[PDB]
Order: sequence, then structure tokens, then C-alpha cells
Amino acid sequence: PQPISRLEQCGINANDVKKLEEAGYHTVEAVAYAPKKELINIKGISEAKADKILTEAAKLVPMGFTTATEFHQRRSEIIQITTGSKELDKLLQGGIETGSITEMFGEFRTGKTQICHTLAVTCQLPIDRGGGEGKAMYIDTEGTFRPERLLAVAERYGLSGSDVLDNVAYARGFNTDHQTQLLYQAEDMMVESRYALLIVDSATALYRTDYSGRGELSARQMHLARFLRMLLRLADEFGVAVVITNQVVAQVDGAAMFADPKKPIGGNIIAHASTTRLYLRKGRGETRICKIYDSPCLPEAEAMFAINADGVGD
Amino acid sequence: PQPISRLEQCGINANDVKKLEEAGYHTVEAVAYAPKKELINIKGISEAKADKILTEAAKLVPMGFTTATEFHQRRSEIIQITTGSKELDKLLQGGIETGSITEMFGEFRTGKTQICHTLAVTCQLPIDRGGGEGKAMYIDTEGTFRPERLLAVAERYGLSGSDVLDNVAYARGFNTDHQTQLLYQAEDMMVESRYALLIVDSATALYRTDYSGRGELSARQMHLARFLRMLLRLADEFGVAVVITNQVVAQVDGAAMFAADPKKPIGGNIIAHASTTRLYLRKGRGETRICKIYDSPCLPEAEAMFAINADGVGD
Amino acid sequence: PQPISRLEQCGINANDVKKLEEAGYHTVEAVAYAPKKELINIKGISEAKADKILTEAAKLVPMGFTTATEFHQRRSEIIQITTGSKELDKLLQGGIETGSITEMFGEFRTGKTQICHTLAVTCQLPIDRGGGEGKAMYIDTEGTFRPERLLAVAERYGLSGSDVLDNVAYARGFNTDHQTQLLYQAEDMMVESRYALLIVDSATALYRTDYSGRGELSARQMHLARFLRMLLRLADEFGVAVVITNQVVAQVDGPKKPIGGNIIAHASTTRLYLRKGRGETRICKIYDSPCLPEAEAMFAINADGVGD
DNA sequence: TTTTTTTTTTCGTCGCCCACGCTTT
DNA sequence: GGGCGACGTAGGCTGACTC
DNA sequence: GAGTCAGCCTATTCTTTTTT
Ligand SMILES: Nc1ncnc2c1ncn2[C@@H]1O[C@H](COP(=O)(O)OP(=O)(O)NP(=O)(O)O)[C@@H](O)[C@H]1O
Ligand SMILES: Nc1ncnc2c1ncn2[C@@H]1O[C@H](COP(=O)(O)OP(=O)(O)NP(=O)(O)O)[C@@H](O)[C@H]1O
Ligand SMILES: Nc1ncnc2c1ncn2[C@@H]1O[C@H](COP(=O)(O)OP(=O)(O)NP(=O)(O)O)[C@@H](O)[C@H]1O
Ligand SMILES: [Mg+2]
Ligand SMILES: [Mg+2]
Ligand SMILES: [Mg+2]
Repeated sequence: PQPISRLEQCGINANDVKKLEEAGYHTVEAVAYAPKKELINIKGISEAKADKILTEAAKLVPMGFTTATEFHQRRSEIIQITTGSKELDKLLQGGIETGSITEMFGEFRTGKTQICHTLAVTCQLPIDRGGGEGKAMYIDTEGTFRPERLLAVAERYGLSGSDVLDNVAYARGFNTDHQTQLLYQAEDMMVESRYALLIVDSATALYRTDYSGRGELSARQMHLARFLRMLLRLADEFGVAVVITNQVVAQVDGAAMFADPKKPIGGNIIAHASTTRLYLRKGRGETRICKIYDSPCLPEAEAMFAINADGVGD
Repeated sequence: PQPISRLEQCGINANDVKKLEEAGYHTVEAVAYAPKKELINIKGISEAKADKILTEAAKLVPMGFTTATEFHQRRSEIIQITTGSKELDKLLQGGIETGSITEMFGEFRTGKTQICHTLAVTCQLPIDRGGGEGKAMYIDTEGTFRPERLLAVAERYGLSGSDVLDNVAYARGFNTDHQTQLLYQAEDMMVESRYALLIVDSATALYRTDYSGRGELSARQMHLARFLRMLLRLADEFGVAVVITNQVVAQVDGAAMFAADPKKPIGGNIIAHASTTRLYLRKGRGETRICKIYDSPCLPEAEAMFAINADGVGD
Repeated sequence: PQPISRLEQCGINANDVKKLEEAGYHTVEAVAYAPKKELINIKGISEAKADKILTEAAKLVPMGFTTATEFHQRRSEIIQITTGSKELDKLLQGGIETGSITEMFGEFRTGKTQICHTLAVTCQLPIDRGGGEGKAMYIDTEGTFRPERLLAVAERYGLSGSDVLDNVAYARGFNTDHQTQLLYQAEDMMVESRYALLIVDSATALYRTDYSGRGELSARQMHLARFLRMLLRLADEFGVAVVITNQVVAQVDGPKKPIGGNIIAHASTTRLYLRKGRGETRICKIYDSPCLPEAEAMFAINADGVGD
């Protein structure tokens, strides 16, 4: 919420920060969250330019030791976008939370993109009846973004039309390097607007196909880590929920389970860098089962939703 | 689709274009959908050259953020090919869609190569009766391409008969590889003439046999993923409909099932997420099959019914 | 039908061409119909030795796109061996075509080997009478190959005798492994003389007996999906007319299902179904076929093979 | 003239089988 | 009705025999 | 009395469920 126009001051001109702009940084909270090395590789930045930039960015960002009675009253006003369902909102104690990565893995025909389609329409509702009012972002990397399914949920939620269809930025990631450069552009839109969501559908779809052979595994999880850290600097900067959708693999070995293995794709890189992880599952007919699979404050309980003609629901 | 020669400017000499055309990059929308680490693995191309290519290609291909209103206006002009059956059409809301991979699994004699023979005569129809006004590629992998069915679906409708059999490219895949190489030779054929179909008679047929499992399960699924990736590049670059046919493996146990040989598609979880829509051809009575939408991001899970008939899939 | 000796060129020494003959590959076609990954596993070929094999092979045998009107004038030269009948020759549109597998399941006594004893005599008739032109090759596996039935089918079409019995190669399977190494010695005699049929009777017979239990249902169906693949190779190069004989199990759900499962049901163009009727008259219903409608007919096993 | 640091990372499902058993004036 | 077992368990070396 | 020829740990022990 602070563009770099309040940092082009105090012994710093705007020409040097003009380099920061094309370096990726568009916020005062984006250079302060960045280390010395990352901003020292930029052509132009002298070590002094670097230490001055950091010390003057520290001025406008709280970087210190707060108490836990001041962090409790900052998360008592956190916005929680509601999913379409009520049995899925009770399980999550309020819908997807803002300022945290929320993975949704599952296998197929489970509802990983129908939740991401009823979330891009509820995150446009007043906070008093749903999500936090603001636009959304759909970074679709599978080809499945149906705008005809947004007008179905925005016929039950009372939202009208092309208004819903308009406050949804949509981008299509074609490879694994254009996925990560589609965020240096998203951080340019989120500061000249008010977004309240960032859906990255199948965030790990273009990793299964780009890096393959076990000789490209340390080079894949060193890119996934960068991705999920760049996606964690968008959730702390502007406070936007970051639902990321994942996939599953099948460990073909000793059962040691007695049973069908799912074990979502992405190792201990997308597992240790994710706040909540919902495990969607197939059920009888149109009913699905969503089990919380990891969360710092939520019980490991189960729920029940259904993919209606209006997105997920009851 | 603009050829690679279209980007030949800005200090990109013709040798670069030529050495990019030998790696399977024949379109300017095939070098902008390619990661840099894959343009680096090409002889001659260095880091600076790769960056130059990837910068001068993103100026010729739209790569950015667009609202969901200029995507709901480029999606209302999606030509949907008729499948030959009204019931099948209603279930699929109009017919196979352009720009997507549409899988069709099911046990033997269900109809998966007859909805692949009535589909390649319908894509050559005018758009007023359902079609694409183009040609129909047919990369068959099992040897069951019979052009005497394209000469009956061409009499049910009204086409000539000698002009429907001329607008059908045919190629037989003989290995797990080669099958992909046909998709690399397919970019050449599709840049020049207008194609509107990419039928693959059995994608996961040569994967079995060529791979023995467990030992090569991992290897087979990184070769299948690199096949369903070309199938998506060709679809999102040429705007064609990549129909595709799958086989079936019976869950011998563990599935903990009960009914008759519950059957699941082969291919694992890498043909399950890659495919946009999945249709399940089942069999009923004498000449009456069943079709249930397994997976689809827009279509409700329904259940239609069709008949192989003598003039191709109908009702 | 090009001996692999033709590949002996461009850095292809007799060391390499020899190396190919003891792995199975005997025709240059069989090498272009072969994955890259399979070449390295053969000893002596490491990285670019294998690649160079395929590069010159791909120029000899053509593998690429072609119009579907120059495939019609390839499907109009199919030999279509007659199965010594007329009611079974109108059900099929001219008997067993060449270049495609054809399973014939049924039950005991139906006549799956009495049609394999008529397609070993009517595959040597002149192409005018309705047969092919060459030599049958019976690969029997159950032990039922009585050569007094392919001599009483020869005293019906005017064929002399011993000569009809001189063009029918024979081999017993013995094991599930011996019957797939018999397809590698068949590719050695198809490249010299002209063969027009591979009866391979009693397939999937030593699979229900050698590989037994749900424990082997995996290695049975990747040793049967490879047998049915080597069988599709000899049907593509030499244009032979591979016939296959299945058996059945009894569905105990609540009922004659052929053995093999979804492995033998998928890798098959046409698929007949013999069934016993009254007296010596059976029923042949086309289970599966990619072009031919699904109907049924009536044949009869009289004293000279399949008759009417 | 010299004087050795420093680990990283998971990925991939497959293959159907086997018939039984008379009983009722 | 009731049935399960399958890498990529390598490699260096203890059991064990083999001369 | 070392040569092949071998059969297994250097490390343990989670999933977690559908499908008719
Ligand atoms: N000309 C025809 N007239 C009527 N029915 C036909 C005709 N040709 C084929 N059929 C029927 O269509 C059925 C389906 O054949 P096909 O479409 O090849 O099945 P499939 O599922 O593709 N088989 P496979 O590829 O071996 O798994 C056949 O089994 C026949 O019953
Ligand atoms: N309009 C609709 N009405 C009812 N049900 C629908 C509708 N659209 C989709 N569905 C159902 O919801 C599912 C949507 O697909 P979804 O489960 O979101 O894809 P996914 O799990 O991401 N699969 P993939 O991306 O291929 O791994 C379908 O399989 C249908 O069962
Ligand atoms: N010379 C003959 N004259 C008349 N009928 C004959 C003659 N030879 C055989 N048959 C009949 O043909 C039947 C079928 O034999 P065959 O073709 O071996 O059956 P099958 O079902 O293939 N046997 P199997 O392989 O054990 O399942 C015999 O059982 C006899 O009834
Ligand atoms: Mg979706
Ligand atoms: Mg077929
Ligand atoms: Mg027999």
C-alpha cells in the first residue's frame, strides 16, 4: 500500500529507484522485505545506494519486536473470504483467510477449480455478507478458466453481471518462467487498485512437465521455492489471500498404509511454505469431502460440500 | 499462427530461424510458450541469443493480464464440432470445443474410434451446421483407421466423398516416440493449411508395451507428460480441437470395489489433470452405447446415449 | 520386407547389423518400428550408435503424414483370405483381411481350430478363388494340430495333397516364453519366402496355466501385451493375416468372457465369437470390429472343414 | 609466500479370475 | 466369493560354498 | 583362505481412502 514515491527522498533521487522499478520492486514494503544481496545484483546500485535504500525503507515499515496483544488485535480484523458452502465455512472457521497461502490439492473431478471459481465471485462481496470487497486474480496455468461459471455463482449471490466478469484479472501462464514473471506484473496492478484474492490454479502444473528426469529436481525445487516466496511477499505486502491449487502423485511402493496414495506433488518445499492445506476428495454423486490436511490453528477435521449449478455449495 | 520467419528481425539472423525450425519450433507462438532453459539446450543458441528471442517473441504473442470480459468475448466465438449425435451434443453443450484436449476412454467396442471417424467428417462442414471448415489430422496408433467409414459419414451429411478423404491427414505412430514426432511434424502442416482437428486414435496405447511398469512407471509418465504438453501447445497455438482416445485397466483389487470389473483409465494422474474434458463411453444394448461426462470444468456430470449406426455415431 | 543387411551402410559395419539379428530385428521395418529406449538395452550400442540406426532407417521405410486418399488405395489391395465358406464370407466382407489380428473365442467344441485348419489350406489358393498366395504358419500350443484335417480341406478345392501340407510350418508353444521366442524365428522365414497367415492357435492358453494367481496377473498381462505387440509387427511389415484363438472364463457375478482382459480386447481389430448351435452348425457373431457391422451368421463343420 | 570452504532435492500406477447344484406324487 | 504383489534395494559384505 | 557368488542392511515404519 506504499508505492515507491515515498522512498525517492532523503538523500535519494528518483533515477536510482527507477532501476528498482524494472528490477521488480514497486513498493516500499518490497525492498525492505528484500535482502542486501538481491538488491545489490541490480545494475546501478552502489553498496551505499544499497544500505541507504534499506535504512530508509526500514523507516516506513514496522521492523521490530511487537507484543502478542498488539498482534492479536491485528488478526481480529483480518478478512476471511467465504466459500459458497456453509459446512465448508464452519470447518475453516470463516473462509479462506487473507495474507496466507492456502493450498488446495486433490486428484481430479474433485473441485479444485470450482472453488477457485466461487472464490473469485465471493471475494467481490461486501465484508458484511462474504469476502472482502475487491477484484481478484486468476493466473490460470491449465487452460480451464470458464467465465460462464462466474455468471452462475453471480446469479445466486445477487451480484449482477459483467461487473463481476470485469473485476477479475486473468492471465495464462505458458511456461514455468512466465508464471513467475506474471507476478512482477501482478504487484504492479495490486498497487493501483484494491485486490482481495490471488488464485494461482495448478501452481505446480508447469513443473511436472518442464523439469523432468531427477537431474532437474534440485533445479525445480529451487524455482518452486522462489515462486512460493515471491507469492508470500504478495500476501504480506497488500494482504491478499493466495489460494494456490495443486495436484497429486501416487507413491508406488510398500503400502505401509494398509489406502490409495495421493501425496500431493511438490516436496517439502510447497509443504513447509503453505499456511493451510485442504485435501479435496470425491464422494457420492456431486458431494465432495474437504479435509483440513495442515493448519497452524485449525483442527484436523472433515467437512462436506457439493458442486451445484452455482459453484460449490451445500 | 505466424511462422518463425516472421520474427526474423532485430538482429535475429536467418541461421537462428533455421536452427529453431529443426528443434520443432515452427511458430512464433511456439518460441514464446517455451521456457528459456529449453531454448538454451539448442545448438548454437547462447544465453544472450535466448534472451533476445524470448524478448522479441513476447512482442508478437499476447502474454499478459487481461480482464475476464475480453476473455468471455474470445470464448463466445469457440467453434464446436458436431459429434454426429443430438443426445451426445446436448450432453456436451454443442459438440467438441476448440482449443482443448478431450479424452474418450472406455472398454472395447464402445465406439471410441467411431466418434473418431464421424468427428473427422464433421470438422470439414461449414460452421452453420457444426464444424471448423478445415481439415482433420489423424495420428492413429493401433492401425484401426478405416476410410470406408469416412465415406459413410460423408453420405449421411452430403459431402462429396472424394473431397472428404483428401482433407484428412493420416499418420501411424509405431513407437512411444515417433508418436510425439508426428506432433512435431504436425506444426509444419498446420502453419500452412487450416486444420481443425487433431484426433489421436489411442494416446496411451503405445505407452503400454513400450514401458514395463514400476521400473519405468516414472519414465513413462515423464514421456506422457511431454506428449500431453505438445497436445496442449498445438491446441492453444493453432486453435484446434485435440480429441484423444484412452484405454482402460481393470482394478483387480485394493480398489475394494463390488460391481462388475470397475474400470479406470490408464495413464495415471498425468492424463487425468492434463485432459480438460473426459468422456466415458459405456455399452448398453445391441447398438446403443452410453456417454457420461467424467471430468469437465464447465459441463454438468450427465449421461447421454448414442448409436454406432451404419452412417457413423448418431442416435 | 527389407533385410536388415540393407542398413549396412554409413558407418553401419557388419558388427552392428549382426548385433541386430540376435535381438529379434531382422527387417529394417522392425527397427523403425522400435523405440529409442530399446536399442541401448542391446549390448554394444550405447548412445549415438542407436540414434544413427533410426536415422537412416527412417529414410528407407517411410513413416510420416500422408493424405487419406492414398491410404484408400492401400486398403483396396488387402488380400482378404476366404474362410472356406459363403455364409461366413458375407458376415465378414470377404473373410479374414490381411494385416490385422483376429481373435476367435468361444467354448469347447465350437470350432476355433477347425477354422484355423481351413485358413491353412485356403491361404494357398490362387488369389482369384479367394485366398491369399503363400505359406501358412501354424503355431499350435495346445497340441491339437491334426494334419488330416488340412488334407481333407485340400481334397475340396482341387489342391493336390502333400504340396498343401508342404507350406504349413508347425511349432508347439510348450511355454509362455517359448511361444514368444517362436515369433522371433518366424520373422526369419517370412523375410525369405512369402507367408500369408500366422494361425498362432491356442493363444492365452499357457497364460492361465503358467502365470497363476492375482500375484501374477501383472506379469501375465505385460508378457501378453508384449506378445500381442510382436504379433502386430509381423502383421505390419509382411502384411500377414495373423489369426488368434482365445478361450473363455465363466462370469460368476450373478456368461462367457474371453481371457486376456482389457489387454487382449484392445489390441485387436476384429474379434469373432463362435458358439455351438444344433447338430454341426455353429454361430459366428462379430464381437468387435472397427469397420464391419455387428451381426451373426451360420456355418457348419462338415467333413471338409468349415462348410455350409 | 600463503591458504581451503560448502549441501540439494522427490517422482511415478498396474494388471482380472473362476461354476454349482437335484427335487419335488 | 475370494482372492496381491510388483523398483529404480544399489553395494560391500557375511553366509557359504568352492576350489 | 581367497575366489566367486551371494541377499540384505547404511535407514526405518506412514496412510486414511473410493468405486457400483
Ligand atoms: N459399419 C458398421 N456398421 C455398424 N456397426 C458398426 C460398423 N462398424 C463398426 N460397428 C460397430 O461399432 C463398434 C465399435 O467399434 P470401435 O469404434 O472400433 O470400438 P473401440 O472401443 O474403438 N475398440 P478398441 O479400439 O479395440 O478398444 C463395433 O464393435 C461394431 O459393433
Ligand atoms: N455446471 C456444472 N454443474 C454441475 N457440476 C459441474 C458443473 N461444472 C463442473 N461440474 C462438476 O465439477 C467438476 C469440475 O472440475 P474440477 O473438479 O473443478 O476440475 P479439477 O479437479 O481441477 N480437474 P484437473 O484440472 O483436470 O485436475 C466436474 O468434474 C463436474 O463433476
Ligand atoms: N472330420 C470331422 N468331421 C466332422 N466333424 C468333425 C470332424 N473333426 C472334427 N469335427 C467336429 O468339430 C468339432 C470342433 O472341434 P475343434 O475345432 O477342435 O473345437 P474347439 O472348440 O476349437 N476345441 P478346444 O481347442 O479344445 O476348445 C469336434 O469336436 C467335432 O465335433
Ligand atoms: Mg475452475
Ligand atoms: Mg479402436
Ligand atoms: Mg483347439
